[PDB]
Amino acid sequence: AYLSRIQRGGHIQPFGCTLAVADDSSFRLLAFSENAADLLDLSAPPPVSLGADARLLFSPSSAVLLERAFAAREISLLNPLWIHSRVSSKPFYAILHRIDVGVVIDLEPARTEDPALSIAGAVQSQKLAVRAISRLQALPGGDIKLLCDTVVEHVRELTGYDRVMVYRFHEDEHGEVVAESRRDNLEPYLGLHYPATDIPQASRFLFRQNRVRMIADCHATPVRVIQDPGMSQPLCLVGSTLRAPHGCHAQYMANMGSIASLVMAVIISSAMKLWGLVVCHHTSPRCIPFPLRYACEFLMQAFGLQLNMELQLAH
Ligand SMILES: *[C@H](C)[C@H]1/C(=C/c2[nH]c(/C=C3N=C(/C=C4\NC(=O)C(C=C)=C4C)C(C)=C\3CCC(=O)O)c(CCC(=O)O)c2C)NC(=O)[C@@H]1C
Repeated sequence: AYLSRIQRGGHIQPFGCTLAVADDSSFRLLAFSENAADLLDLSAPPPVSLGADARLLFSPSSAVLLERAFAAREISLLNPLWIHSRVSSKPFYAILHRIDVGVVIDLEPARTEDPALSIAGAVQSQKLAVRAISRLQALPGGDIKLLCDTVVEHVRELTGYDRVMVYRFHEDEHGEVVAESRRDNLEPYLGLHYPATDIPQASRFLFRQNRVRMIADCHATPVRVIQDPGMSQPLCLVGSTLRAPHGCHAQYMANMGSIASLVMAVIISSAMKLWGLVVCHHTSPRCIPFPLRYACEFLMQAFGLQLNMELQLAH
């Protein structure tokens, strides 16, 4: 059951919306989350319709960015786009990736400043991460616990999550919280052990390709994807920033009091291995912007390399 449900579960989180777009320069809509028109401020077919031109959802200037982005040799290099809904001029980060049927566009509301205040957030993010990487590189060697303690302190500073932990997989695949930074009125999870089966093999496997996963609100009602009747299976959402969590895990989050989460792979060699996760929790809803998630992502690559070095060294 799990892998196909996670890969093609037909649902996204309601803080954003998702389009699937033809990859042939027509920009025809192949699919859209049912909330797309509402989130785009779009109350003779409606602009959010199967086969309609996705470019006509956005300002004319936005459309020109989508064309370059789709035409580029490597789509991820322009992520995220800064674009505007046609009618309302509502701004979004657009994150684009390719799948079997076309291009998936994840649309995350940006919180409206001027573009220079917008640039300052993104700038400070990328530099906050290089700073955290160099603070890790400044650490004396042969001390993994100190490396882990430092990562959680920086990640908490960056993200503002109530709780940030390093979760290490033991050989038998059960996990242990081996480092923790949290606001001091929260019960610590540091030193707690959790069964292997809390994180199915499918979830652990997917973290190799999908290194960063954010859930805004475990209680939010997952949003259905409307798709072309010609598509023979549910849209591949495995790479979506907005993919809705499996119902079991949504309930696990609510039982744990983690209303919001940010979870990130710790990758090493062995032959690349998932050694652990950096797990972030919030006791209320939270969805930090993409550029800050991108920052953590390259911090976690950096963390992974230093960690692997310190390992393959006892080895
Ligand atoms: C449901 C019957 C079973 C189940 C399924 C399940 N679990 C996940 C994913 C995760 N589980 C996590 C567990 C923890 N989070 C913590 O903070 C701690 C401990 C302090 C644990 C042990 C984590 C992390 C994940 C990753 C989630 C993420 O944010 O990506 C999934 C996959 C959900 C998805 O949609 O990707 C599933 C199906 N969990 C259970 O407890 C029961 C047995």
